[PDB]
Amino acid sequence: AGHMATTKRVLYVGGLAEEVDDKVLHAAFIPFGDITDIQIPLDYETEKHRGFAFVEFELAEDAAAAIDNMNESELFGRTIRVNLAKPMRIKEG
RNA sequence: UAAUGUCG
Repeated sequence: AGHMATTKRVLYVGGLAEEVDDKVLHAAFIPFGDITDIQIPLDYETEKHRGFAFVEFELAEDAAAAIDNMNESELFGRTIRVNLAKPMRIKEG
C-alpha cells in the first residue's frame, strides 16, 4: 500500500544520556529486527551530543515492533522517547 | 518526545 508515515523504517529517539553511542542504540534496538543504519548527530556548533538520535531498520514491521517494545524505556538512567521521524527532506530517496 | 540524520 505505502509507507507508515512521511518516512520508512526510521525511528526518532530522545531523552538519551550524553554517554549514549551508536553501539548502545544498536544493542538496544537489535532484538526487534535487523537494523540497517543508526545516527547520533552532535550539535554541529560545539561537537557535543543533544540527547537524541535516529535508528533505521531493514524492515518496516521491525520498526513498528521497536516502537511497540522500546518506547518509554530507560537508557543510561534516563527515560527515552521513540516514534517515527517528523516530515523533512530525508537523506534517502 | 525533535534534526545541521557528523557528509556515508
